[PDB]
Amino acid sequence: ELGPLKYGARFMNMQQRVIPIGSPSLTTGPGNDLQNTDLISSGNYIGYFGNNNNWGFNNEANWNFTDSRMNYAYQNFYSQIFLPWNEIYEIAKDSDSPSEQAILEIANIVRNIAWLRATDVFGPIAYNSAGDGSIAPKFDSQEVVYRSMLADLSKSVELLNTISYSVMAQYDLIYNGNVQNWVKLANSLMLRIVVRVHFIDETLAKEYITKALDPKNGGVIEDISSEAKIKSSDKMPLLNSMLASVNEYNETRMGATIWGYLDGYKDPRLSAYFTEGTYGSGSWAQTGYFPVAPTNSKSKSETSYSAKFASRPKVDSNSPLYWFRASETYFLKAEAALYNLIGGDPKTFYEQGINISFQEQGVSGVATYLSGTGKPTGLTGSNYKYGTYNHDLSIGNTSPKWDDYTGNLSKQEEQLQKIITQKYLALYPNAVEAWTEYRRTGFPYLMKPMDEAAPGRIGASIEDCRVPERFRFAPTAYNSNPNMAEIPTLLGGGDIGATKLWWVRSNRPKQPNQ
Ligand SMILES: CC(=O)N[C@@H]1[C@@H](O)[C@H](O[C@@H]2O[C@H](CO)[C@H](O)[C@H](O)[C@H]2O)[C@@H](CO)O[C@H]1O
Repeated sequence: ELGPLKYGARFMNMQQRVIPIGSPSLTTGPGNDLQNTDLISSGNYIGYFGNNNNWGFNNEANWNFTDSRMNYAYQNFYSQIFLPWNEIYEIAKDSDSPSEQAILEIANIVRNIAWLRATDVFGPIAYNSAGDGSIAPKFDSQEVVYRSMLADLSKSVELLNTISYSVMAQYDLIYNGNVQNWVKLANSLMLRIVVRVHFIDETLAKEYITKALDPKNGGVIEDISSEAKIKSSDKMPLLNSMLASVNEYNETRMGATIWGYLDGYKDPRLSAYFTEGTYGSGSWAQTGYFPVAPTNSKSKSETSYSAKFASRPKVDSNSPLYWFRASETYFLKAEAALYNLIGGDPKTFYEQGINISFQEQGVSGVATYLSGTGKPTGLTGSNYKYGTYNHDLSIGNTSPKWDDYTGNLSKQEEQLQKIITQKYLALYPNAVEAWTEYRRTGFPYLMKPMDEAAPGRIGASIEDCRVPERFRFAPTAYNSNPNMAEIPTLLGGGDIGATKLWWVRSNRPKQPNQ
């Protein structure tokens, strides 16, 4: 009835758009999309990954937000998911049927997890004008977007909580129709958004963080069984979109930044996240954990001494892509507790966050890890084999032990550092959320880019800049929408990658170079 003839397909398409993924019959299509949003862009900047190519310095990988690549990013983050969502809206906007009303609120929840990434990447977006038929939509400021999204999520939760029967289980690749689980995802996204805005607007943060956690409202994601992930299933086969860039193009490798933490912390998640690469061959062949540096400057190489044989993220056609896991919830509460948004020892949520992350990665030895005081490992000159590059990731960097401080920051500031750092490790491979959190808090410290002309390409200086502040809108886009002329005003700066977004906290910490 309703699923096969109206929403079913549009809904599955929406789910696949949040983080680029698709059917196997779509070959490398989605991988090219995941590459633009996560692998060679965001994942590259924060150092989750390393590119075995520089593309002639012609795309987002080396911070060259060209007109074509930015139009593509806009599609991947915003417009692609809008089309099917909008159709779902035009078909159910006017229905007394509480069932179709349940379908539209879930579609909205999905569309928001997506547009959250969009706003955190571009800043102002067309949130409120969404679906008003207008030829040229109106953009809202990142602040309005945030406020509206909060109110809308809150509105989805109210209606969805009154629904007690499985909704479109046949097309729900996320929770299989379980409406209670969608309520949790929504509140969990609320908790995310609220923590995001606390430094800027402490009161807005508190208004929603309460609704998000009030038990009467469904609660948040607290068990691995409630996590939101999408993967291949009988309901809809999928080909993990990371494979194209990892195995076919041989361009995505383990990043120098995350390797640095995993290594120096003696993190058992190292083995779970990446494979062991090779260097050379035969006798003098070394087999270890070799990462590729961020914003690589060297061209693609396929020799036995190249990055083609550096460590790769472990992944196969069945691997899933995560939207929101229990571990994040705990780290969010830790930051929340740390700023009096909720009660409880920031430390208890912190450690528990790590414990859950290990359970999700199937590893163990938490107590030993939490006792560690080792510092992240750096990439000095004669250790980086894929060109010349070095960066000391340990300088002024904290360790896993909650009570172990450096003295370089106030205790409150280091505890946040610890939280965001461990959250960074638990978030993997959610490249866009980690990158957003870096730009917001300044943590965890990252390995500087290798391509020194990178900062310059977006209007910034290498001295401080370790990553772009946002993507810019393709200039030609202004020609079709006379409203975009307002973008810079809504941004508070020019439409370039150097401009900071609304939620960047003041005095964002910076690693000491020494
Ligand atoms: C976008 C980017 O810079 N990366 C390219 C990949 O796109 C490319 O794969 C090709 O992509 C085109 C469409 O842009 C088409 O789908 C081709 O069939 C596909 O092979 C890849 C191939 O080696 O290299 C990347 O660096």
